[PDB]
Amino acid sequence: KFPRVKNWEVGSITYDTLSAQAQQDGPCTPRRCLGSLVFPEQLLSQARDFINQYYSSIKRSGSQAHEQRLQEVEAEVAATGTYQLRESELVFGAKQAWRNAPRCVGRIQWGKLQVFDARDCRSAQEMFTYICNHIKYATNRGNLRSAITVFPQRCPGRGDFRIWNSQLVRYAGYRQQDGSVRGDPANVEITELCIQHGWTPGNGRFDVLPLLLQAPDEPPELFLLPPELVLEVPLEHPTLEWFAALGLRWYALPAVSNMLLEIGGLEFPAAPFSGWYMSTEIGTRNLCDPHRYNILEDVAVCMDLDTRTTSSLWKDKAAVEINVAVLHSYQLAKVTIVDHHAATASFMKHLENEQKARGGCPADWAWIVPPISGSLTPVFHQEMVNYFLSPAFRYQPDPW
Amino acid sequence: KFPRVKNWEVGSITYDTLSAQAQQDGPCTPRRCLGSLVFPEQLLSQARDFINQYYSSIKRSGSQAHEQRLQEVEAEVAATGTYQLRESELVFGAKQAWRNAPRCVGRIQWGKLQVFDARDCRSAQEMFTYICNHIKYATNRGNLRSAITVFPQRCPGRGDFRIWNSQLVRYAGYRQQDGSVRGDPANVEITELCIQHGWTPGNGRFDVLPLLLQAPDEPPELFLLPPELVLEVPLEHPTLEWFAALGLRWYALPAVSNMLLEIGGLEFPAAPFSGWYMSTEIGTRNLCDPHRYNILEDVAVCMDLDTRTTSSLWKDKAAVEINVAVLHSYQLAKVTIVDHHAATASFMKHLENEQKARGGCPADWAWIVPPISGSLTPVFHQEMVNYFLSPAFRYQPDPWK
Ligand code: HEM
Ligand code: HEM
Ligand SMILES: O=c1[nH]c2cc(Cl)ccc2o1
Ligand SMILES: O=c1[nH]c2cc(Cl)ccc2o1
Ligand SMILES: [Zn+2]
Repeated sequence: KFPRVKNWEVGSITYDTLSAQAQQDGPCTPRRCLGSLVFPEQLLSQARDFINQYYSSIKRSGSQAHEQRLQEVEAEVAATGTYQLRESELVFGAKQAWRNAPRCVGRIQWGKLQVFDARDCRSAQEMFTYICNHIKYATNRGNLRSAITVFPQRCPGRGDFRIWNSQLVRYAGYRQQDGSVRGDPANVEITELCIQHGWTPGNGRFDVLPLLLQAPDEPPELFLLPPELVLEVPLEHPTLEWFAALGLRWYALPAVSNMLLEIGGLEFPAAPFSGWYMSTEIGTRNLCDPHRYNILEDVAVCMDLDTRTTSSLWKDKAAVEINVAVLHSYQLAKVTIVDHHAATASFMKHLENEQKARGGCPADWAWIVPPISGSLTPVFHQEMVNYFLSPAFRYQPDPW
Repeated sequence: KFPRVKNWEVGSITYDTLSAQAQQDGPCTPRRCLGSLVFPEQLLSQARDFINQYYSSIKRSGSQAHEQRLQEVEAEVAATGTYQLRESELVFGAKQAWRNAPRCVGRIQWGKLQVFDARDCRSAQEMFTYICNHIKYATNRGNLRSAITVFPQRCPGRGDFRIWNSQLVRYAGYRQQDGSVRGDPANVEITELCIQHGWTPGNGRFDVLPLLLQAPDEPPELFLLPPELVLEVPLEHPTLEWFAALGLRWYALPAVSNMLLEIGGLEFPAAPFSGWYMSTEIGTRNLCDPHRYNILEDVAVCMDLDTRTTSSLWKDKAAVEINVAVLHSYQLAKVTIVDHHAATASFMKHLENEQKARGGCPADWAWIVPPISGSLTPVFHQEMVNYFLSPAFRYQPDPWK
């Protein structure tokens, strides 16, 4: 009945009683595990549950106000086929959507999320204004603050609001003529689209891409992000003087803008959220991934390492220094940053907090474990249970 | 219908059609994934399936010989409740078991495995002779060779054969009087059990544990492995001259001996197998895990690193150097070893070969990806499907419980 979860490092044991209530169903079956894979009555049933979650959170479950709310939403659905949330409910939902994200190692700060109600957004122009205000509040001159901006929900009888970009700030990727790619190869598709929509492209490796904001039943409009608002950090190493001369850099604000927020059967196709970076995400993944910037060999060559064979561990050595550079650079530039050790350690605390709160915590082991030095972090030795709880952040198909 | 598996580095795509033939159920349900957790009529069915696999492997499927074999096993089971495997079947079975091990990144070598038939073993003393011969063959003076020794199967009318030790070679763990442990903390239980059974221990950090072998319905007997049979490697660093002075070492032969072998419904509780080490297992797991030798901090301090803050990545630096020392030490000592980069690269080839052969390959992502530099290896960016295929190696409860 209750999955036994053990920590092998310490030997501590707990039981996940929260998974037995997973609203949705995962891809795994008793026949095979696919955990490593990246990817009106029904509405009323999801709505009732959410409202119940809300009233339970303010210790008012079963009250008259609780019953009224349940009845009021059931009435809106019968009359309009859908319903609207109250400000306090959206705030509550958005927070839970983060708390329930299984692949996020930074959930310890879930409760201090700042939600911005942008359900009154009239068009692409206003949408752009909202995104700019979000970036300003979030960046905060380098002292990053977690936040999310919720745009008008999906509704029958019109299209939805959508931010074509995968993140508010992304570097362009130009298909160089010879097969190669200058800039970020992961952004090749979105870059070519920005160009198709009348954008004058650049020729650099770190060109900040414009935003392709789509309004309901309207073609995507192009908007350029004011340079003074997109904070960036020049990369340098504390002892490798030549590093700075590599011209590497990275933006300060990580902000996913292509995921769908779901709250009580309601879907918000546009709701950009952001926090702060964990060193590995930049130094190891974005900079060292073979299908990304792939700078590992270049740096190793500059470190004068024996790259003639794998046994020397030049890749491991190079990656470490690259990560050191990112941490050193971000701290020097007074920009919020967190190393994988501190991050994973805080997540272990989040697990303890959650076990006492709900009796479990949905977590995807594969994503919680950092890309480098896995077994060196406390989460590696921690067994985890993965399941889908609502509210939640979901992946959605590209608008094109 | 069939699970779509994708590689995010290259962009390639395949569909696991073999998972549909998974013989047994795992712990995951559509409600929640548990892949991160470490842990008569049916007999005939499993046996028939195995015989079909064997005859299909030698291109004799549906032949008189095949049909006769199936009849034999049915007759034997109906008469005794079990059956005798033919020599060639045991060989084929053991190989498949390795082939089907989801948590093994070294399966590219599944076909090259020496098999010792010890089904004639009648005592612990004899069980010891078999083991020593295995170690000698497998060790091969440094040029390690994959091998397995299959002891008498589980049957009605008597107890099972067991090897209480989790590996043929492991270091003792002595609980000091201050909460600390001298030696391998992971071996405190097995160490104490050997002592309780009459063995007077040493007091070092690297004491090879005596073998606790058990014959059917008999108490375990102590057996000391001859030092000349246990090949060890002294650890040193190519540049860090002070590393050698740490007096650290490790054995050459990794040999699991607490697992059960399952072939066509038959269970072999004692079937020790071995291969060779992948550097990270020793450098990262055995020496750096906080619950093992935990030398990470001492090494960092010796490296004169700044252990004050975590942002300096002192842990990461020390781990890399400890791994380099293991690779350097084994290469110098002429003892077979492979780094995580070469091992993972070879496993990517295994996936391809298996995609052509059986149309898929069960793999536990969490175990395949090395304990360090995960994203730097080719397997990290590869989707995998985990499931149970027989023949297979299975975990089993400790004989003293
Ligand atoms: C406090 C700073 C935060 C840190 C350090 C952090 C870190 C991470 C990391 C490391 C991942 C995995 C990314 C990858 O390897 O691809 C992730 C995923 C995720 N995080 Fe957080 N996060 C933070 C804040 C937030 C906030 C404010 C939200 C939402 C309100 C959030 C929502 C998510 C979601 C939905 C995912 C899945 C994204 C995906 O798989 O594409 N995170 N986060
Ligand atoms: C040829 C050299 C070999 C290498 C480098 C290799 C490497 C590995 C590694 C790294 C693990 C995971 C250990 C851990 O993380 O705790 C593993 C597990 C395993 N290997 Fe291989 N292996 C080899 C040979 C073999 C052979 C010869 C067999 C069987 C005939 C085998 C059967 C298995 C099984 C069943 C497991 C799972 C063990 C467990 O769950 O505790 N391996 N191997
Ligand atoms: O390292 C990080 N921090 C992050 C914050 C968000 Cl919202 C998403 C991904 C992240 O990866
Ligand atoms: O690194 C390794 N090599 C191994 C060989 C066997 Cl048989 C088991 C575990 C191993 O871990
Ligand atoms: Zn699963």
